[PDB]
Amino acid sequence: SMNPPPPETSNPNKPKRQTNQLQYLLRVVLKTLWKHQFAWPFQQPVDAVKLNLPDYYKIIKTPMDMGTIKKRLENNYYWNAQECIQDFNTMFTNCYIYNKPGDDIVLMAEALEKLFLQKINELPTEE
Ligand SMILES: CCn1cnc2c1c(=O)[nH]c(=O)n2Cc1ccc(CNS(=O)(=O)c2ccc3c(c2)CCCC(=O)N3)cc1
Repeated sequence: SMNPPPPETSNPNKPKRQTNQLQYLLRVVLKTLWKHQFAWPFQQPVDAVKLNLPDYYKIIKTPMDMGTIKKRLENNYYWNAQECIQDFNTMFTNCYIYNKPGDDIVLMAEALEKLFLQKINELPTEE
């Protein structure tokens, strides 16, 4: 019935950083996924109410979406690339867990994940 509050994108008690890797994650990785024709279901938190996705937040207790990731990067929320990569992987995994294998939304996530891995293969060394 109700949706939970979306994930935080900034916190005044969590230290903030910019790194060249995090800049690549925003400017190259996130933007490359975001343009994809299959990105739109992943661009905002799941509205379980409007999507009619039964039990979404009964099953998924660590929701994540690319809009949240984008805003985290914009706000210097991540300390390191591993934290950001983990959020992408949580987003994909949530899709694989909630939906049935082979579902069209799963095909979309798999296409985005393949592309994500292409792009992170080229993550620069830290400056
Ligand atoms: C990712 C969060 N999220 C947002 N909407 C979500 C979810 C979720 O987890 N589960 C869901 O069923 N939902 C609803 C939902 C949202 C969207 C869709 C997919 N609609 S489509 O793009 O026109 C489409 C149609 C045919 C098709 C594909 C994609 C896959 C590739 C080509 C292919 O062979 N078949 C199907 C279900």
